[PDB]
Amino acid sequence: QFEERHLKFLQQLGKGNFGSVEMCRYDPLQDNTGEVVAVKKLQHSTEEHLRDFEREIEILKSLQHDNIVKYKGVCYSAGRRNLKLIMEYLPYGSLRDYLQKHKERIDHIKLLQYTSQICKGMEYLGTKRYIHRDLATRNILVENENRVKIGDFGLTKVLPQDKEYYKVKEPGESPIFWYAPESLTESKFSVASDVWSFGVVLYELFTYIEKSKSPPAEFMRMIGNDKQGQMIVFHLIELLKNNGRLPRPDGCPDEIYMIMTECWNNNVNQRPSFRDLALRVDQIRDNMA
Ligand SMILES: N#CC[C@H](C1CCCC1)n1cc(-c2nc(Nc3ccc(C4CCNCC4)cc3)nc3[nH]ccc23)cn1
Repeated sequence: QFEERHLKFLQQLGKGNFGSVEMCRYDPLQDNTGEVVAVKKLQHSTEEHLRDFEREIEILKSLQHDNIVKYKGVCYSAGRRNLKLIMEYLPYGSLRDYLQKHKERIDHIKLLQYTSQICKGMEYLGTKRYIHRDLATRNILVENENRVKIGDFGLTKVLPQDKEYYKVKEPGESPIFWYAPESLTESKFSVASDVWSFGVVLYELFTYIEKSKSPPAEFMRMIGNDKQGQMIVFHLIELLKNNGRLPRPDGCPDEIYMIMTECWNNNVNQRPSFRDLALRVDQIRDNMA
């Protein structure tokens, strides 16, 4: 519905592994009346990458929720190459950088607001039987001081109807420090692995993205910085299956840390649901207020 002719490049907004996102201005009248949108593009167009990008586009088109980034349209050439996804432009960027540059104005009540918003978005994803597979603060965008949104779905898969997990291993490497143990060992991805990752997101939020306190830093100072290559993953595996966990972040109440640890249960069936998480987080936020 968008013609590439009229898309005017302004700057680059974010760079991931198979594509990137540009701030551009859709201005068909050529008078700077058009609106500023975000455009996700591909860095290499294989047909594997093209088919997965199309599946992701149709996934995002099927979503509507106040904590999901808004699909706007598609744009292409010549042909059916150069595929580009148009989305609403969120002007405060990723939650990672926003929180790392405003750490002195975001108290625990606002972090709990963000947390409950993420949980509502994730539950909405689950009702459609989608597995996000990449829940992290770098993948959360900020609409304003009171609203955040899940903003990338490049790894999201739909569950088959007879099973509740999804087995997939991608080429290249993976954000293994957000991954549940069953996703490192058997490549199984489900709602419960998304709950593990959300526990990690909670940890991130309450570290305020301190650089020494990142999950990679903490995990590889727990296993030793001498490990390299595949062995890293291996050691991580055993560390997690001996109940080694990320430490409680500085200033984080024990109620929150216990939510985190309950989402890091090794038994994949003893993890909380996103609705139970939203309930507990809302009750804590109400006790603080
Ligand atoms: N999730 C997610 C990650 C995703 C990556 C791209 C490919 C995969 C990972 N990624 C999505 C956006 C993005 N950013 C905005 N706003 C916005 C963004 C950045 C700034 C910076 C602030 C400081 N100064 C320089 C600009 C300001 C405003 N809006 C958006 N809509 C849809 C996406 C999107 C950016 N990276």
